[PDB]
Amino acid sequence: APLTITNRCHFTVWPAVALVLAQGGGGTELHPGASWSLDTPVIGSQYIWGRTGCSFDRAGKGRCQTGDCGGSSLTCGGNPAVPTTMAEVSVLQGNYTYGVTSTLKGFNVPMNLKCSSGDALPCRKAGCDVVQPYAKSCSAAGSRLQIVFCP
Ligand code: NA
Repeated sequence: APLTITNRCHFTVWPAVALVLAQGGGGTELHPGASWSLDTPVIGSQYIWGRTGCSFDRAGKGRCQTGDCGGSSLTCGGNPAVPTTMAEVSVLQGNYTYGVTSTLKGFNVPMNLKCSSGDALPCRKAGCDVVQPYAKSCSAAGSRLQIVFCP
């Protein structure tokens, strides 16, 4: 509420959110079963992807096994390492559109993008998007976006 990223894999994933035109981004560590509640901007679009096999020290430098974006400092920008599953979310004041690919940058983690007002958009193996825009629209006053890993 309003954006939620959930990890349904049996392994830890490291979600990363970066806006399309910005040098860097943010994220968290998600243990199996854990979710990340996020607040959404009035405007703009964001890339959302998961990273696996991240090992960091107390500072901490380190790299992720898949979907690594400049290590700890999530600067790329918007270009994590192949392979990685790429989810895109655009926002208008209130309205959401959500799209995903597993062809452009490969496939690492299966995804499911869904809205409480919209229809489900699955991406469970590589090649889920036949052609872009592989996206659905969501349009409510109090709607709720969900990204699931390993749905
Ligand atoms: Na990080």
